[PDB]
Amino acid sequence: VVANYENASMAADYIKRVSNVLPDIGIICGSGLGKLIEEIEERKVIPYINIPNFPKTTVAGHVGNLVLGSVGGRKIVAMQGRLHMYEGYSNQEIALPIRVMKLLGVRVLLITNLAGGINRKLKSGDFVLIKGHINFPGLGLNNVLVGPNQDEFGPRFPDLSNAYDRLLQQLALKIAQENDFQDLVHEGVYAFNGGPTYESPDESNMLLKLGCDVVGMSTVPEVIIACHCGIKVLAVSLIANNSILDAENDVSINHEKVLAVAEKRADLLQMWFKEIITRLP
Amino acid sequence: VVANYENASMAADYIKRVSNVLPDIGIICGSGLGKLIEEIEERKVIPYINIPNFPKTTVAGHVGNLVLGSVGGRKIVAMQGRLHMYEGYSNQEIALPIRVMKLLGVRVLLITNLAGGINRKLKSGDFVLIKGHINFPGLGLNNVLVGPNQDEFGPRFPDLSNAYDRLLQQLALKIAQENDFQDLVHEGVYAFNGGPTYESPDESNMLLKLGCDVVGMSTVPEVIIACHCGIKVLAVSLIANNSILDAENDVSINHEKVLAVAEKRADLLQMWFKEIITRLP
Amino acid sequence: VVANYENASMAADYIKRVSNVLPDIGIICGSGLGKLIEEIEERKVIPYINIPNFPKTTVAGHVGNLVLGSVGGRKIVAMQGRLHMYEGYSNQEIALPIRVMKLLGVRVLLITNLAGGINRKLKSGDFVLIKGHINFPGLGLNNVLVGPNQDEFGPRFPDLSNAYDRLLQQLALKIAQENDFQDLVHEGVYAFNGGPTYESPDESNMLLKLGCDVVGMSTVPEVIIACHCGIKVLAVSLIANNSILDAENDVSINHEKVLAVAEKRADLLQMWFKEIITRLP
Repeated sequence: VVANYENASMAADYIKRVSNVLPDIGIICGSGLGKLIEEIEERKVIPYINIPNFPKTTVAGHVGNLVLGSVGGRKIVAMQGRLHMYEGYSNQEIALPIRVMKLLGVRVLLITNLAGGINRKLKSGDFVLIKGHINFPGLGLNNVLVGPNQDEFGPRFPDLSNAYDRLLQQLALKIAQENDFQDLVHEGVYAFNGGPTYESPDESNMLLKLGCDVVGMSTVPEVIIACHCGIKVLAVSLIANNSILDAENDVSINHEKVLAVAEKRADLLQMWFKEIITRLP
Repeated sequence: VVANYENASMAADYIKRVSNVLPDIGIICGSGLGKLIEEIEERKVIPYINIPNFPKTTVAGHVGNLVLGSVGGRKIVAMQGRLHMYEGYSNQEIALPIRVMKLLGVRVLLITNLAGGINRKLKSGDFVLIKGHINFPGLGLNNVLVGPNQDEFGPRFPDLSNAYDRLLQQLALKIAQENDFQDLVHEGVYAFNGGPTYESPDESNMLLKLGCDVVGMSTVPEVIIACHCGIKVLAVSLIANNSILDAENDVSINHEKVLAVAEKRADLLQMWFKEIITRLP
Repeated sequence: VVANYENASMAADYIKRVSNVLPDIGIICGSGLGKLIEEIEERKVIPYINIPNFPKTTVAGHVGNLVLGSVGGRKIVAMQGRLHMYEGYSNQEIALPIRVMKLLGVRVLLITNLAGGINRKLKSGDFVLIKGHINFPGLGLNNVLVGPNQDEFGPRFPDLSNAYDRLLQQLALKIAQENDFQDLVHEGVYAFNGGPTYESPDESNMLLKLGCDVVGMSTVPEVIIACHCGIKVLAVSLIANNSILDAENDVSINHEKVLAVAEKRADLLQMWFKEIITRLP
């Protein structure tokens, strides 16, 4: 199924008929970072399998729902169960849910992920406000926009220089300062490793040379689809480890360690994103 | 349809039957840089849709013709409407028209494109004679030659060290000197960004570190197919902007700005390529 | 055909029924480096075309057999005819034979390849014990593990920090010292160029900047599948040329030159790998 105007329209029509919510904010949350979704008020849960044209997710399994409702007095739509390109989903499957958000009225998209630290200032449990990216898939002919352009959504050749909104980064930092956790908050450049293997020790060393601050396996595809259709983005990485220190000390990384860092920071991140939503212009 | 010997032969047979021209030079022109094609003498226009085994181009639309005739006393074939990999065309679709040129008798291929400047010496409106490349798709398993080798055209493992003919570069520069525009002409290394998003500010900074002079979304696939089958190549980039300066000043780039630079340099480039064709050994 | 537990099991069942050998060591040999396979004792040759679910290899042609038997008193299985990703084989086709090795009982995989030298210490005819890698396909969304995870074989997110076993590297070097050829043996980082074009001169210069010691078109996919399912790996490159020196002197490389270096070192490499097999813990 192509992520075109007609197919996105049919999905949006279904959602409007069952939910009654017209959202202007969308959220996509990293693994272990989804508690805010469970606290959406007056919520409507819409399984992906019930939505016309949504991608089939039964091979990977686990949860896959759109959740609409209110947070901090604002109307939101959340993806509960994220689609990642290392799972084998196509460009069209990743793009369709973001283009549905656009047709529903979304103007701002808030994203979190788990990532490895490259910059030597970064420690496990730190946050990074993403200010730019290095898209290895895109340089290598696997950009999320390879294919015919869908002209109703945006231009053939997008400019990404303002993909990460500067005022949203400033608001996130201001809230951290108000609650005395600004010592955990950095800014940086995100390298997209297609995955699903963690970056090797020698890949980490290369990324240091190339000016990358953090590395992960998500986020950039959704940012590009959002920027193409005019949705503003804030993206925040939670640092699971420093891959450069681990390489120098011969220390390993695993998904269990990543999820334990997520559990340690989950409540703080939930409160931070609730306040960002409340305060958005 | 595979870009094999039998399929290329059937296309070549059709073209010979309708055009009567046996070309020894081929041309592929960048967007806004195609006026020379309209001035081919005693011309025969052959739509792609009429040629056996040529790729289907109706989803993208717009023009798609082969044009044969004479320029400066030499017999040429031009592609009018270029196939780009960011549109979703396969390796086989890109390769077939170049292999048809080979079977028609083409010995030299002349190429122009629009590109972004990385080297700090480069300004909008400058030209770059390409002397080498960094092929991010090829390093990343998206080389145009991935697939079975077509042995009638060339070897399993080509060497690209002489892909950009040195004497053709020297002739192009000599003509610029004769007409007092050599101050616009540089040489450099071309980075292939698969596209269709412009290189991000942080990607531009990375390319500076890695020794790239210019960046664009075309040219390298055709160069590789030509080199594989023994066709000599001259490739020239027209610089639309300096991406490093734009990153330092927070200035944007768009396709409209690119096309306006093309219009400013179109007549000079047309005259330059007509004289190169006339003077080729 | 997916490289899943049921499909690998059916292939393993066939092999057990015809061969009677339960191997604990697997070998994959580079082009021109396969003489050791012909000297396996009490050998059973099983063509790929006869094994349920093995990939079809008739388009490329040439040899394709599994060979089981004894070397130096140990039970081994060899791939005779290697599957390379530049030929167009999918992730699933590359992975299935390694996962069959796992189900047959393989605990150690020994690999050789031909490569180009980047580090200035490396000369034609030298050997490099691989200690890490830079996987350009994997960074660019063409990792061999892209797709659903096969949970019976390994985790969704593997760590590659110990993919190249340190004690196997030490044993290989010790044997070289015992036979007075340690002056030919180096260690280094392997860059995976998807291929099939040799790295361009400007690509070689980039790899020097990024800390790569050698470059080739194989090995990394098999290493990743082996590491995912818990098989230890030793990987050795034979250096065909120094690509940096060749770029500085404008000297070409071709497959004929590569095969002549292979012939010069074939007997030494055969004897070295026979002794490694004999001495493995």
